[PDB]
Formats: sequence, structure tokens, C-alpha cells
Amino acid sequence: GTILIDLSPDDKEFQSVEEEMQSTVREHRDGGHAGGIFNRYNILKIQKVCNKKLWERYTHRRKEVSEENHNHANERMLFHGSPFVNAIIHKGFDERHAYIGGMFGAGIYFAENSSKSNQYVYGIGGGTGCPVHKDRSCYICHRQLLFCRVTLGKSFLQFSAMAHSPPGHHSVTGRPSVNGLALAEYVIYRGEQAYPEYLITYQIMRPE
Ligand SMILES: O=c1[nH]c(-c2ccc(O)cc2)nc2ccccc12
Ligand SMILES: [Zn+2]
Repeated sequence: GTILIDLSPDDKEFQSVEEEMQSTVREHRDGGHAGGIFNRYNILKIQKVCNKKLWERYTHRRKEVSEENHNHANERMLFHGSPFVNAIIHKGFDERHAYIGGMFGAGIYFAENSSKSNQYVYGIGGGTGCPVHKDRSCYICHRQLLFCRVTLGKSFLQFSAMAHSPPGHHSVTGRPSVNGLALAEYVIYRGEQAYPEYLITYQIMRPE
């Protein structure tokens, strides 16, 4: 049911997605171990993910959440990196896509910082790096991230350095409490609460 529509680099929509990708790169406390050493990306392609069934599954859930939270879905656009990006765009998010060992429990994790999601493209901790060169810092191989529409609803705030949501909440927010430059990360416990709206193909760039 999924079709992928290429965006032109001249399209304002390509440009706004690229800017969110580039402007939310940060340095990571692992010195680049997981995701590689880079300050910016070479964006190769941005595709719109179109699937009627998956979209309707998302909007149905979004209405349920909205109605449980004074008509406020608290919808964000967030990054997701995963070795399962191909399954996600065809079948939707579900429990197979959960980070069982995440710090907020077994749920599906999203990041404000594109570079945080980049650390998961090749697996937890960057796994063994790219398939071809086994390099977590590969500057040659093409990587993919999702830029996703995510319903947070009433989100449980965790100050910090599938399961169920905490009672009375629809998500968890991991607020950074040590690294002053880190942006928030978020967990949902229902696959229906996210839609994989853009598929971004890119390389990390070696700093000069
Ligand atoms: O983008 C993120 N992805 C993942 C992730 C972990 C395991 C897995 O099998 C698929 C994806 N974890 C994250 C944790 C924090 C922030 C972003 C992410
Ligand atoms: Zn490679």
C-alpha cells in the first residue's frame, strides 16, 4: 500500500525537512562512537511516505488521544532511526520496532536531535556499523532516517541524565538533566501513535 514520492530540492517542503535535519545535529557524549563523527549531513533524497491505511490508523488513534486530553493531540515532528526503516514504511510502527532496553521502558523512541536518531540507524549503539565496511562512522554508505508525525498526548515528564504508558498518560518525555545542549527524546507505547511521514536518505560528512 505504500508509495514513495520524491521531493524536489526546490520544493519548500524538502527545504524545511532538510533544515530540521541539519539544524538539530549536536555533539554526543560518546565522542561519535555510535553514530560517527560529523557536524552536518549530505542529504541525498527526501521522499514522502504515502499509505492510506497507515495514515488512517494514525488519525484514528490521534482523535482518541485528542479526546482524552481536552482536544489536544500534542503532535510533534520527530526523528526515528532504525535498522527496520523498510518494514516501518510498509507495515507501520508496531512492537517489533520497540527498544526493549530503553531507559523509559519497552517502547518506540523518537528524538528532537536528528543526530541522536542517527546513532540507531545501524542498531542499538550503532551495532557493528555499516554493512559494507563495518564502520559506525562510514562517510560512504547511504543511511536512512524517518521524520515522523507523533502524537504525544499527555506526556509523563522524566528528568534524566511493549510496556504501557504511565497511568493517565499517552507517552513519556525524557528531559535532558545534565547535557545542557541535548534536546528531548520521547517514547510511545502504541505503534498507532506515529506516522513515518518522510524517508530521508543521507550521508554523514567528515569534518574539514
Ligand atoms: O531514533 C531512535 N531509535 C531507537 C531505536 C532503538 C532500537 C531499535 O530496535 C530501533 C530504534 N532508539 C532511540 C532512542 C532514543 C532516541 C531516538 C531513538
Ligand atoms: Zn560503509
